[PDB]
Amino acid sequence: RYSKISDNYSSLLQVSEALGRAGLESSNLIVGIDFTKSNEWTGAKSFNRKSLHHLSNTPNPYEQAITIIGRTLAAFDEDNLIPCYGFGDASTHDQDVFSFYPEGRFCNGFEEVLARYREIVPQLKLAGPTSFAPIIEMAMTVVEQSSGQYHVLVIIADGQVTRSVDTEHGRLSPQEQKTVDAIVKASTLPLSIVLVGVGDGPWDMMQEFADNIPARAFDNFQFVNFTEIMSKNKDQSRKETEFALSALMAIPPQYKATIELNLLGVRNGNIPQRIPLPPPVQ
Ligand SMILES: [Mg+2]
Ligand code: NA
Repeated sequence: RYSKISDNYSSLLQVSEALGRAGLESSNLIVGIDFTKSNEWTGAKSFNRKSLHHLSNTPNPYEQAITIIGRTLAAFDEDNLIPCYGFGDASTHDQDVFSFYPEGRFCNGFEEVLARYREIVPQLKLAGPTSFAPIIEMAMTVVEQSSGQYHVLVIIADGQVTRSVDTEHGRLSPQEQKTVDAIVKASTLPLSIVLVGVGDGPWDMMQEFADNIPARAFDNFQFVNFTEIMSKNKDQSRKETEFALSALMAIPPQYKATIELNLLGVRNGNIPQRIPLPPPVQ
């Protein structure tokens, strides 16, 4: 389906204009970046045996995904600010996020997200394990503090939520429990969540995990496999629009749902205030 749609989109500008015609209006963007140690080896097949966070003259998958998403959504972001957080490094493990800048100051445009990402990366100690509860909870706080303005949270990660050793017997890990609880609680706010998978994964159990999230007032969550889309045999500019559309085409209907449910522009009043850690850098 997304392939069939993207065949007719030759540029990200075309995608942006389509999002607008589909009803997307003022829209804010939050970015969360996975700094787990697994990034060192999840590029075995997908990134020529280099770390997914490897910095060079060519953009790694994080930089690629940020660029495509940022360029597609830039026109809708009236103040051009992008709250950006890391998680999964040694300073946060699966418990916290850190802000890209001290005092939680937001990036000014996706270009600054990219620049600051490159500044931060070599200074980090990569760790784990993997939970998306802290980053989703951070996004909830930002939405609440904005007085209910519509946000899209884009999480870019190289693995599924950490599973229980006893997953085969139907048991959930604390990471899974908290992450699912956060996705559900997030649906009480005007917030859309996009989990972008980069690297080798594996990702086969992710879309099953997504399918089994408890029923919510609106479908506020999607998984998109960047690796799989980019590994396809077609034009790069077409793979890029297919990724953009796969990630974002569901955003305008979700936005419309936040209006229908009257979530837009109001405070929920029951959102714990998560505090981001400072960036663990010089
Ligand atoms: Mg990982
Ligand atoms: Na904004």
